[PDB]
Amino acid sequence: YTTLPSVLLIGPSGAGKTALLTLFERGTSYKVDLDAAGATARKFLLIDTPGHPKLRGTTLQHLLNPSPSLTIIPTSDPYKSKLKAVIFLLDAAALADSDGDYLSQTASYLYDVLLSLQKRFHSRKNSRAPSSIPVLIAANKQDLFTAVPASLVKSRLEHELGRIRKTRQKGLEGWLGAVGSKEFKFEEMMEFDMEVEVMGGNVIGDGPGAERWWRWIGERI
Ligand SMILES: Nc1nc2c(ncn2[C@@H]2O[C@H](COP(=O)(O)OP(=O)(O)O)[C@@H](O)[C@H]2O)c(=O)[nH]1
Ligand SMILES: [Mg+2]
Repeated sequence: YTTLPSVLLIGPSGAGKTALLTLFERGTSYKVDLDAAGATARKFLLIDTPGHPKLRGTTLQHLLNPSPSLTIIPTSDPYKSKLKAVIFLLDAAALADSDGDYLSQTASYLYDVLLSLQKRFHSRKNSRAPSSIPVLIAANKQDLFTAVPASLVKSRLEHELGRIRKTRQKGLEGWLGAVGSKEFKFEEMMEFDMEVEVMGGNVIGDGPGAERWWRWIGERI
């Protein structure tokens, strides 16, 4: 038996991953309840991950795979769920700190995500191209006055991820984005049939909300 396609919700500790699920829901294998909001209207599953670094590997593995399917346990009888998209959630308020530490740890996680998918696109011992799996970079907590707006978030990540691929090539496959690219932009990931877009929103409090996110996603699965 099979289930609705699922969207991998990944991001660092404290982004609001666990928070967003409940909203989604309230409207290693994975143990999701196939209930109401995803079922009744959203026709896909939102799959939560752990935030800690020690645990990122399992999340990353799914991303290497040319045709990723997730094994889910509803609330015995195991299912498979076609991985069709990814939501990269981060705390946009914590990003604002002058020290620049949040951006660094966060851009590192984000790097491996896009590069994993990048390897997955190239990797073809099966001769056909692998299916497009878009990543949505969701800048959460837009209700806080101190939260960084989505357009800055977009720009800040590119500069760090570009900084990352630069510092590593100076290690004289691990190169994110195009090989001839002079400065990094998410738009150049289109060359590997992966769509990456930064979008702001919030789960609790007063602001943009989360439906724009889901609308992006549902428009893409
Ligand atoms: N201000 C604000 N706080 C949020 C929002 N979403 C989540 N949080 C809080 O930020 C923290 C993030 O925690 P959590 O959901 O456990 O994130 P996780 O570590 O990634 O699983 C929690 O205390 C949430 O209550 C939001 O939209 N706005
Ligand atoms: Mg959590």
